[PDB]
Amino acid sequence: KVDEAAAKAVIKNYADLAEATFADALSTAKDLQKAIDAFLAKPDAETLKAAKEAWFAARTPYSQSEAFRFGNAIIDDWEGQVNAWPLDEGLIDYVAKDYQHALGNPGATANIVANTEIQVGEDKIDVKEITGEKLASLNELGGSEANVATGYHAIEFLLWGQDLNGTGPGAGNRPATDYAQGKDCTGGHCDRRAAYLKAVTDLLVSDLEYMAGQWKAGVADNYRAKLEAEPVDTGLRKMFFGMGSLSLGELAGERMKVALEANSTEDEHDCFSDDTHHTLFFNGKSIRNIYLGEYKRIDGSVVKGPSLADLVAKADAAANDTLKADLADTEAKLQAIVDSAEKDGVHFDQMIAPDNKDGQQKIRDAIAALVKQTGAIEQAAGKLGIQDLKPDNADHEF
Ligand SMILES: [Ca+2]
Repeated sequence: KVDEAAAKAVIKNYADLAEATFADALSTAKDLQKAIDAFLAKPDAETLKAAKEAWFAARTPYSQSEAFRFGNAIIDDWEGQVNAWPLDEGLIDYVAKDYQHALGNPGATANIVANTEIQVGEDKIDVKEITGEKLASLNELGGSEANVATGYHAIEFLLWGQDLNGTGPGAGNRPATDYAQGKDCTGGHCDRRAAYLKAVTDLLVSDLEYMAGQWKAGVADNYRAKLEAEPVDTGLRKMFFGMGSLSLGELAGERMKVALEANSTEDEHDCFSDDTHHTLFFNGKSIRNIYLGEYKRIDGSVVKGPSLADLVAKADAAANDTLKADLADTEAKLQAIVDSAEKDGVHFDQMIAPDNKDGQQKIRDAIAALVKQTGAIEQAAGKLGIQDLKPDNADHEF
C-alpha cells in the first residue's frame, strides 16, 4: 500500500507539472495574441519587434512541455497542429528563387496568401475566407508531412520570413510593410497575409486552451483523470517513456543529428527566427523537470512535489545518482549551445556549417550526452520494474 501510494503521489505531481507548463504556454500565447493584434492594427518596426519578442517568450514554456509527449498519446494526437516542423513554407506565402522544398509535396508552392483557391493534388480547395479550422484541415495535405499550415512555426514564418543567410549570420527579416494594408503593401495580398497570421495565432491560443484544460485537476472527463486512475506502473512507464523518447529519437536525433550530419539549415527547428538553441535547451529542461519533480514557472515560482528520482533512489541509489549526473551534464552541453548564440552570436544554423569545427563539436557533445542519459533512463526505469522501456529512436542509429 505504501509503495503504491508513493508512485501515485509522483504521478499526481507529474500531472501538476504538466498543468503548470501548459498553463504558462497558454498565458504566453495570449500575450503573443495581443502583441500580434497590436502589430496588425499598426504594423511597423517597433510593433513587429514586440511580436517577435512575444513569440520568443511563448516558446520557453512550450518547449518545456515536450517530454510529456510519447508517454501521453493525447499530446501526440494534438501537437501536429501546434508545433509541426519543418515547413515547406511556400504553402503559405511567397518564397525566394532558391527555395528548397520536399520531393513529392504537392502543396509546396500553393501560396495560400496569394490565392483564394489552391489545388494540392486533386483537392481543389476554397481558401477565400481564412479560418483556423480551414488552415488546420490543410496540415499534411496531399500526404506530405512538410505541408504545415499552422502552429508556432507558421507564426514564426509569417513574422520573420525565410532566413536567406544560409550558414551565415542573420535570421529572416521580413519587413513590417508586408502587413501594411492598401498602398504601402509589400509582397502582395497583405489583407490575406494579416488574415492568415490572425487565424493561426487565434488557433494556437485555442489549441493551448484545450490542452491546458486536459491537465486541470478535479475534472472527471479529461486526460489527467484518466492518467491518475491508471495502474501506477502504467503511469510510471509513461513518465520514463516520454523522458527517453524525447532524449533520444526527437532531441538527439530529429532536432540535432539530422541537421548536423546533412549540414542542412533548412532542417533546423526554428528555421526563420534562429531560436533553435532555446528549443533544444528547454526540451532538455523538460526531461530534467519531469525526473526531479520540479517546474520553475515563467513568473519565478516553483511547482514541486514528490519526485520520480526519489522512487529510483529507494530502489537503487547508484542508478539515481548516475541519471541525475547525466541530466546535469546534458544541461551543461545544451547551455553551451545557447551561449554560442546568445553570447557569441553564432546560432545553430552557423554551428552546423561544414567549416565550423567548434560549432559541430558542441552539437556532437550534446548528442553524446543525450544518448548516455537515455541509457541511464532505461537503467533507472528497470530498477522500478519497468523493463523494455524501448525509448523511441526515430529510426536513428547512435
Ligand atoms: Ca536559419
